[PDB]
Amino acid sequence: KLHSQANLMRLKSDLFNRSPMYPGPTKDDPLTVTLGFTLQDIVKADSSTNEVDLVYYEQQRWKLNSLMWDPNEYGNITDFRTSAADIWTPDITAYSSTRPVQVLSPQIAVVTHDGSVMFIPAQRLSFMCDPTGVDSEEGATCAVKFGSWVYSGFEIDLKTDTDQVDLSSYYASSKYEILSATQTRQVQHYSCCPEPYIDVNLVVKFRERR
Amino acid sequence: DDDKLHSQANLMRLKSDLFNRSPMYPGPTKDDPLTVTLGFTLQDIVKADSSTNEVDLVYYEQQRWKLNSLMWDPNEYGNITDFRTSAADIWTPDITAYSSTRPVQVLSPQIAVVTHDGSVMFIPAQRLSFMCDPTGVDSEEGATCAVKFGSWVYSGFEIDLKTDTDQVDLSSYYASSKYEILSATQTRQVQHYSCCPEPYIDVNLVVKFRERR
Amino acid sequence: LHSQANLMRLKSDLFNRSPMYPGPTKDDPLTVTLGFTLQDIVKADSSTNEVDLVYYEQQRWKLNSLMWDPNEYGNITDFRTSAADIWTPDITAYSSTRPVQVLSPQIAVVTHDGSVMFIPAQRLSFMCDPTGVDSEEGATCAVKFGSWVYSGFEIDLKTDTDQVDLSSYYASSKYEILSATQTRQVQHYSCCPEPYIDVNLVVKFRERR
Amino acid sequence: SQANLMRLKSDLFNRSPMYPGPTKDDPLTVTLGFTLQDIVKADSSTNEVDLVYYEQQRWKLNSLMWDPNEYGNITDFRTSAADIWTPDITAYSSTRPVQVLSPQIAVVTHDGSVMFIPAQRLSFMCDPTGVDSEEGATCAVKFGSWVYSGFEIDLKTDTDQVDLSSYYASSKYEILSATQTRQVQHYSCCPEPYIDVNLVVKFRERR
Amino acid sequence: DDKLHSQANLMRLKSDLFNRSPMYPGPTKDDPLTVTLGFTLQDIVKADSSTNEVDLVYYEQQRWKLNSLMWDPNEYGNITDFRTSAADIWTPDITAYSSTRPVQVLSPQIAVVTHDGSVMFIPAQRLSFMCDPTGVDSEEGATCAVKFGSWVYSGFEIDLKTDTDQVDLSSYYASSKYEILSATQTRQVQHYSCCPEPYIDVNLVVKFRERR
Ligand SMILES: C=CC1=C[C@@H]2[C@@H]3O[C@]4(C[C@H]5CCC[C@@]6(CC[C@@]7(O[C@@H](CC[C@@]7(C)O)C/C(C)=C/CCC7=NC[C@H](C)[C@@H](C)C[C@@]72CC1)O6)O5)C[C@@H](C)[C@@H](O)[C@H]3O4
Ligand SMILES: C=CC1=C[C@@H]2[C@@H]3O[C@]4(C[C@H]5CCC[C@@]6(CC[C@@]7(O[C@@H](CC[C@@]7(C)O)C/C(C)=C/CCC7=NC[C@H](C)[C@@H](C)C[C@@]72CC1)O6)O5)C[C@@H](C)[C@@H](O)[C@H]3O4
Ligand SMILES: C=CC1=C[C@@H]2[C@@H]3O[C@]4(C[C@H]5CCC[C@@]6(CC[C@@]7(O[C@@H](CC[C@@]7(C)O)C/C(C)=C/CCC7=NC[C@H](C)[C@@H](C)C[C@@]72CC1)O6)O5)C[C@@H](C)[C@@H](O)[C@H]3O4
Ligand SMILES: C=CC1=C[C@@H]2[C@@H]3O[C@]4(C[C@H]5CCC[C@@]6(CC[C@@]7(O[C@@H](CC[C@@]7(C)O)C/C(C)=C/CCC7=NC[C@H](C)[C@@H](C)C[C@@]72CC1)O6)O5)C[C@@H](C)[C@@H](O)[C@H]3O4
Ligand SMILES: C=CC1=C[C@@H]2[C@@H]3O[C@]4(C[C@H]5CCC[C@@]6(CC[C@@]7(O[C@@H](CC[C@@]7(C)O)C/C(C)=C/CCC7=NC[C@H](C)[C@@H](C)C[C@@]72CC1)O6)O5)C[C@@H](C)[C@@H](O)[C@H]3O4
Ligand SMILES: [Cl-]
Ligand SMILES: [Cl-]
Ligand SMILES: [Cl-]
Ligand SMILES: [Cl-]
Repeated sequence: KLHSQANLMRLKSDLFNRSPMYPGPTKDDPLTVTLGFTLQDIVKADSSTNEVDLVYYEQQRWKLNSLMWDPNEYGNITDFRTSAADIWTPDITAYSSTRPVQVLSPQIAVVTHDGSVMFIPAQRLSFMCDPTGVDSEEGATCAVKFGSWVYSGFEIDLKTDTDQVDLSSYYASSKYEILSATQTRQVQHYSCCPEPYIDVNLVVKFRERR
Repeated sequence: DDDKLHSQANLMRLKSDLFNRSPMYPGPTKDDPLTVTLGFTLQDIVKADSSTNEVDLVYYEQQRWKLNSLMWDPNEYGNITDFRTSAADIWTPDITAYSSTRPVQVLSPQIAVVTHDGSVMFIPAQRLSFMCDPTGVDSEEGATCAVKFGSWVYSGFEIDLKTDTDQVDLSSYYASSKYEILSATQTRQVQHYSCCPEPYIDVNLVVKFRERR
Repeated sequence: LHSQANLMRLKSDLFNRSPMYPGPTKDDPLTVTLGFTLQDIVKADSSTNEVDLVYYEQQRWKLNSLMWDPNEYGNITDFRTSAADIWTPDITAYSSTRPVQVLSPQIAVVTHDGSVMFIPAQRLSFMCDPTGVDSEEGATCAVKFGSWVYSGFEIDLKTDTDQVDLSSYYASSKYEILSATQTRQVQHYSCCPEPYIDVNLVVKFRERR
Repeated sequence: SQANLMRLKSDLFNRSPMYPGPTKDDPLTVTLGFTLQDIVKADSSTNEVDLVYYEQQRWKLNSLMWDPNEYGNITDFRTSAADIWTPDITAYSSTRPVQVLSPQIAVVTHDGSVMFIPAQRLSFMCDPTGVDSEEGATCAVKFGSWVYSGFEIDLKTDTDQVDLSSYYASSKYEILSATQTRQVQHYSCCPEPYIDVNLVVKFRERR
Repeated sequence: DDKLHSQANLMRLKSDLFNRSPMYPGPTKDDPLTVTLGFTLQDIVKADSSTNEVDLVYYEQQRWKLNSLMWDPNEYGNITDFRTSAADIWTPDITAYSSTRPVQVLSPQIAVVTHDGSVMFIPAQRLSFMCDPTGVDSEEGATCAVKFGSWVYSGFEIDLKTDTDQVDLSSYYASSKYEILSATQTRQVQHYSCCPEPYIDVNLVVKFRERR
């Protein structure tokens, strides 16, 4: 037990203190970031301001060579945990939020020996959404885009594993029931510039539960 | 006066020895799992909002664990058997409500108690908004709501989450609350995910309550 | 320039050259004296049974490690320090419903006898049923204050008086105060022989006419 | 010019010991004035009123003096308010923490004078009864040091007229008058005077 | 091999600019700084006629250039730009002059630095400011204005400019409660009777009404 602890501390020291740390992606060395949503609750829909409040888990995954190790050199440790503040994390942002996002989970990432990092902040988000039709069978439809704030598609290649939002943990007694929820990778161009810009469009269709 | 300076010097030396001169706990591993014992003392149901299905609780969340790296012999430190430390200066478990709707608001100073056997006691008072349908709260049968607590990033092979009792402590519940408590339980649950052989642990806090009359 | 240099030297001597107070122990208990000056009952919410008070919380304690001879420091008898740079007691409301909001600069007064005076102005929401507030008899509410992590053998919590100071109470508040008391209470827990101390603030109030 | 500015700041902040605050032997004059921008809200259910104002604070320190000839003719600079001593001037009857609206930056001039002007939103205790009438409502709030007497911080004003020249013309509330009056008080315990500036605002619903 | 090399060069560059060099201490009269400012208005969220406050969501584009942030890409593996936390560089103290609550930041506080020493910083923000929404429920709509400028620097220290006087409405939320009739951003030069120096602000004027 002392041995496994000593190995973990040595590993973390080797990656965080003895090695220079990831400065972020470049055009020459682009980073793939995979993004997916698990929608937990539509808490509130405000038709006086056209803001809707969601609670979701935002799953982020990327992989770095600088975070790789051989478990045989570190007492068979295959993974560890680190504060999200102590590693580089992608600047993925909602583009149409109306209040700062509120974080609901401890800011801790999972690092595996292949260099892959898994970071899953639970969040409450207020975003721009007209809930007209929410009190009808057809329901309301709203959308919000997520993407890097400062990196193009040539620097952060943003991807999804599926276009289906995970609804398996959606709160069964929410005020709003979900008719559908999709997450679609979109490529966008700006007329100034040849590089592509990537976002993931979260489209949610919902109505008042009855 | 002389003894008093001595006891102070010993406390400072102890804290220095544990926090500055020793490497500090990096968290649990599969080879070295940590038992964390969890219990709730429910103080008040402040608010039940049927327009959003959120309920607000005030409770004390008792957390206890034990580390070898925090052990000392009181005889080597002027018979000091315990001390206090800021929660920011030690490792603490990442226990989280799984269905909160707003960041938890902390109501107490973030200070932990460390004893010479290496056991740590940390008891944040908290206000929590969580997902809850209060339908039936204005009836005799009352409303029932539930919220799970557990580690965000550690399985049952890394943090073994336990309770001392399945009864929520109601002995400090606010007697003039808007809501009276019919029952409150805290149940350790073990769960498996089909991807993975390891067990995942949570503590399910189930509260049954109604408007006071 | 002489008086400034002496103040800086004094603060350097107490804060930088000396090891600082690690907190009280069973062998070296600390007396903390507590008193309230109630300024306003801002709000009483009968839909949630929360009441909001604005008060000044007077805290006083004394440390040997903060003593000095004024003759060795140009006749300086007192100074000011940020509350973050000294130890302060962890006195807490036991039945608050929101984090306390601080209204005053977090500065303490240190006198040459080693006594420290710290008086945060605060807004507090706490658990309170305001039923009867719209009547002659009024509503009664209570909230306890005490250390979060220290027993009576470590922090001996005291009051100078059991009367809450109402001499600054806001004369055009929505609520008038019928009475306000602050009572030291001693409590035992069945696990443990040590006493636990709190100060119970009891306020009786009604809607003004 | 940039090298000289950096050298000056280094000389004042890093190479010199910094101002520990005023003493009885070395009292500090702090001059205070208000520019009232808006009465945002008047809440008669809680008797709280919300103001937006600029709070002008000025003082002078020998330890912040320099000769511009020794620093490439630099006569002034800017510094974060966190990197210098600032006075603990406080509203005595606020009901919520003050919200700061401007960057916390002070202006330091070569004579050692410091100018610090935080824009603030303040909720304070105020009965707005009469606000819906011609006579209007009257409210008051005192400002002063929290921990220094008049023998340590000598609090002054330049004028007793609140500056209303930037008052928001389409506010919900119009200002009938606004004054800022230095008051001296004695407490029976103590011989030292205690100073505050009483901000009295008379206002009514527009128009 | 190249990938390790490009990473090493980025780290060396950042170390050279942030650790081995002193920070820009801010502008002076002898060395004034041009700051270019522009707005992209995303939403009028709320108009409160009981307090005369309006809430906007916008992106505030800020650009300036510093010699101390220049480098030759040939000396750093052809790196032409990088990203940095806004806390690690000097940023201009541009402020709304008639806000009623602290601005709420909606984007990560990261700036873009290019090898010519130019810095681009674009905080997304929610702002409450003083605004009478009377006429918002009519065809002519309501008109409100808010000035932006340096809090502590004159026109001889920060020369505040715009690239256009048209607010960018191309991302305005199509299902907002309020539709925008017009939105302009006008550089103004102000003289104060105390002082010969000019004071510069950018006046954001928005005309809007309830969507029908
Ligand atoms: C819903 C609309 C949005 C609009 C913004 C968008 O961004 C800008 C300028 C941007 C467009 C794309 C090309 C360019 C040119 C250089 C560069 O500068 C930005 C970062 C990346 C970089 C260095 O390549 C600089 C930067 C920090 C951008 C932050 C804002 C955005 N970031 C993500 C992504 C990069 C944009 C596409 C979309 C955008 C957020 C959503 O990108 O500039 C500015 C704002 C005001 C809007 O009008 C648009 O136009
Ligand atoms: C109410 C539903 C909840 C669902 C989440 C749950 O967690 C995930 C993936 C997770 C399931 C269990 C197996 C696995 C595989 C590796 C690992 O990764 C997470 C940390 C622990 C580790 C290393 O063993 C990585 C991590 C940071 C998990 C955060 C989320 C959760 N954490 C606590 C606990 C670990 C889960 C059971 C429950 C869960 C919070 C409540 O766990 O992955 C993701 C989210 C989106 C949900 O769909 C589920 O599925
Ligand atoms: C209105 C009811 C309240 C109940 C709490 C109370 O505290 C606990 C356990 C506590 C009772 C007294 C004996 C003991 C044993 C060791 C010790 O542990 C606490 C700190 C002091 C120490 C080391 O002596 C550990 C600690 C950090 C206590 C924080 C909580 C409280 N602190 C102040 C004071 C110390 C208690 C009396 C009262 C209490 C806040 C008010 O105290 O344990 C836990 C909570 C959940 C409640 O059920 C009770 O019981
Ligand atoms: C509207 C009523 C207010 C009442 C307070 C006032 O302050 C106290 C005690 C105070 C009265 C004046 C004399 C004395 C004696 C020593 C000293 O202690 C304070 C700081 C200055 C010092 C060292 O000279 C210690 C300190 C930190 C005081 C903070 C509170 C105030 N500060 C500013 C100014 C100093 C006071 C006049 C007014 C007061 C804020 C407004 O001042 O003590 C306590 C509180 C509870 C009230 O009842 C009164 O009485
Ligand atoms: C909508 C009205 C506003 C009014 C303010 C304005 O500023 C003051 C004094 C100011 C006017 C211009 C000349 C002068 C003289 C020296 C100097 O002092 C300020 C910083 C710049 C400096 C050193 O040149 C000192 C400082 C920190 C100013 C902060 C306030 C403002 N700053 C930006 C800009 C500098 C002003 C024009 C406008 C102003 C914010 C908007 O500027 O003083 C004070 C306040 C109370 C108002 O009455 C006016 O008058
Ligand atoms: Cl990293
Ligand atoms: Cl630890
Ligand atoms: Cl101390
Ligand atoms: Cl810089």
